[PDB]
Amino acid sequence: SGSDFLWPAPNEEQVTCLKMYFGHSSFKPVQWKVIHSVLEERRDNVAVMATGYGKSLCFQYPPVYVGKIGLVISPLISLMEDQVLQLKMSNIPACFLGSAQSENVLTDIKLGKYRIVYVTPEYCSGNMGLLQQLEADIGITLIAVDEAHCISEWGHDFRDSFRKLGSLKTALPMVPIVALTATASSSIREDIVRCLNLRNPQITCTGFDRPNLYLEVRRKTGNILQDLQPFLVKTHWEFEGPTIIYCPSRKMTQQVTGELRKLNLSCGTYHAGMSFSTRKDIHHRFVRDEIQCVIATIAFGMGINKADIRQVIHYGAPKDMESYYQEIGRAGRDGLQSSCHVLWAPADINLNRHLLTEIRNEKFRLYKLKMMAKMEKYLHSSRCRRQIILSHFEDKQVQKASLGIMGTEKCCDNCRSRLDHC
Ligand SMILES: *CCS(=O)(=O)Nc1ccc2[nH]c(=O)n(CCC(=O)N[C@H]3CCN(C(=O)Cc4ccc(C)cc4F)C[C@H]3C(=O)N[C@H](CC3CCCCC3)C(=O)NC)c2c1
Ligand SMILES: [Zn+2]
Repeated sequence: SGSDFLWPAPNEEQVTCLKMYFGHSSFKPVQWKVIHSVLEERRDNVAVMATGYGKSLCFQYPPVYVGKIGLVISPLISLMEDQVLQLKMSNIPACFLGSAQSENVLTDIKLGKYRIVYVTPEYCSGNMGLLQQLEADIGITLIAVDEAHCISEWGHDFRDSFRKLGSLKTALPMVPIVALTATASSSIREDIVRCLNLRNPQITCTGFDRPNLYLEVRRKTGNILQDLQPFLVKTHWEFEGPTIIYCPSRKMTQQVTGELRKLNLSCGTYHAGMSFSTRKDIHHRFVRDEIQCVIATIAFGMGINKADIRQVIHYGAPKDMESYYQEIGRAGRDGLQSSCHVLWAPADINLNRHLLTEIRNEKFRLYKLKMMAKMEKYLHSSRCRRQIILSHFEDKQVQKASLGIMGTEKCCDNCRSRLDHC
């Protein structure tokens, strides 16, 4: 909560604002990433949130914190009016601006008395000069475009009223745009970036429970082949399916690869010491199944994009929950059943607090120590693995919306253990 597991850390005024105006004790990680990128980098965002829950804070918090104006563009009239009501209940001045609004409300908006102004895309397109005046006189913290996938002619819910939003960025090039959508289509996402003319946006995709990922944590034996043989099938050996093994160091990547090659397994390594071309080559041979297993040290699994990854193994404790989340999310993109196993020991590199002693920035040292503790608590836990992840990353509505995976044999090792004999 507060500033605990977030870097850069929210400052005390930011936490106070969150408590006082939104009634929350913590930012979720994606919410902080959006908010911070807006406040400090003035950066465009595309935020895909699978359920739609949790997006409001991303565009409401920044203008409230800095005391300026946020514009929210949406076609969902009744929901916008609802949100205006809720804001005013929290002492946040907000209004829904349209043609029928009085010149006194318009003057109040020009005077900066409203933190959050909701408009339809049609009104917005008809009143660009007003928006520019608000930017010149007060400063627009961000423009939020909800239902942003509606700008795409390739999607099923295109609205003509969204086309003209392409001019926001040319009329207001310094104002960040936060485009929000629930649609998990990569091409719709690219279309949003293109049609809104966003500039190097931060792109985030969150809000999933990933029902086809089975989660398990096992202790290491200390013998690499003894540890990995359960993931192999014999008669010669091979992996059960395409596999990524994440290792915390290049030395361990080389050790693991050497051991697996003793069994003539088709492997490739993948780390930052390689040329961009060499890593592309390994990625391509993995995609076409010339290699069955990639052993990698690259953070987040960046660049390992393959539809049918059936197994992810973390060989050693992961670095922290954010890297773990990104790295196992690489699995099972085709929707078929996959498994994500961590093999760990308390002596693992990513749990060695002595490696943090020399950090000079006190706030960063605390962040790294908190992230180690949180990772270790996950690995040692008896609780549902998926519930731990969703509680850390998602707000409570997302967790409650999850249906049909948690508590079943397909969810995780701890859920399985609570169904079997205990
Ligand atoms: C959502 C985009 S999409 O168009 O639907 N396509 C998609 C689907 C699946 C993917 N797997 C991937 O590796 N990638 C590429 C990178 C991502 O977009 N990663 C996303 C989605 C996958 N993911 C998870 O499933 C994590 C996960 C694991 C276990 C459970 C129980 C739930 C769960 F969600 C990871 C996720 C991701 O890494 N998100 C990044 C942003 C967050 C990082 C952590 C801190 C908060 C922000 C991100 O968007 N990075 C670019 C896809 C693509
Ligand atoms: Zn579970």
